[PDB]
Amino acid sequence: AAQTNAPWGLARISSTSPGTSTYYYDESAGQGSCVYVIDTGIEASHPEFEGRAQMVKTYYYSSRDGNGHGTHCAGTVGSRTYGVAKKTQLFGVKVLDDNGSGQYSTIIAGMDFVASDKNNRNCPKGVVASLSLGGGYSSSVNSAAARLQSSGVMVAVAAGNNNADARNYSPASEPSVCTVGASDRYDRRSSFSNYGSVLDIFGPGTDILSTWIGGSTRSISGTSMATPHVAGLAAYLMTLGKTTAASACRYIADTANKGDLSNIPFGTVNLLAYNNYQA
Repeated sequence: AAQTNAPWGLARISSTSPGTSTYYYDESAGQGSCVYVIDTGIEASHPEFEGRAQMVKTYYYSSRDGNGHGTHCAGTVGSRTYGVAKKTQLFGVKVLDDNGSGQYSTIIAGMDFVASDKNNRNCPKGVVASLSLGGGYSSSVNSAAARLQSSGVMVAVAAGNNNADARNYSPASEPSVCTVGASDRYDRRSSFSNYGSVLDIFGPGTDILSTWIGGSTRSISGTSMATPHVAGLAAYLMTLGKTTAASACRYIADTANKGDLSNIPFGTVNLLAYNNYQA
C-alpha cells in the first residue's frame, strides 16, 4: 500500500533515503495486534482513530486526554493518516495528568496494569506498549518496564530530551526494553535527543504531524514522537509474523538503516527504524 503526501516520518520509516513523502507498507497494517499508549490519555473519539482506540485505565478523575500529548503519540502509532500501524487496536492508560506530569508510583502501577490487562484483550498478533515519558534514574521504574517486557509485551520507551546520556533516566536506561532516540527529516540526530549505549534505535522525532485533542492535528517534536514510530513498527512487523514481542527490538535493529544519521556520538548506535517493505 502507498499513502501519498504522508508525514515525513512515515515516509522515512519505509525508505532507504530521506527526502521522500510517500509511506509504503503491507496492507495487513498491524491488524490483530494491540498497542498500549501509557501517557496522558487518548481522545478516542477523534475521527482519525476510526473506532480502534479506547481508554482502558486512568488514575485520575477522567480518562480523557486534557493535554494532547498522549493523543499525538497514539496517532503516530495507529491513526489512519498519521500512524505507522493503521489497523492496530489502541488502548490508552492515563498515568500522566493533564499537565503531562505523573508520579513514578502511578507510572509503575500502569505498567503492571498493562502486563495483566493484555490477558483481557484480543491481540492474536501480539502486544506492544509505548512509553513516551520518563524522569531521573529509578531502579523501581526500570524493573517495572522489565517486568512488562518479560510478560510478553514489546516495550518501547523514549530516550529523553536532555541531549545527554540516557543512562541517567528511567525507563530509558532499562536494558531489556527498546530505548528510542529521535532524528530529523535530514537524518540528523534531533538537537534534544538523548544518546548513549542504552539506546537501541532512532526514529523520526523532529516536527512530527499527528492527532491532537479537539479533533485537531499539530506538529511537535521529541523523543516522545520517535517512540510511537517504533511501537507502531513493532506491531506492524508482529502482524506480518516477522518477529515477536520478545525479539522485535533486536529485529528492528537488525533490519534498520545503518550508518545514515549525523551527529551520533561515538558509542551510540547509528540505526534508523525501517520497515524493509518492498512494494
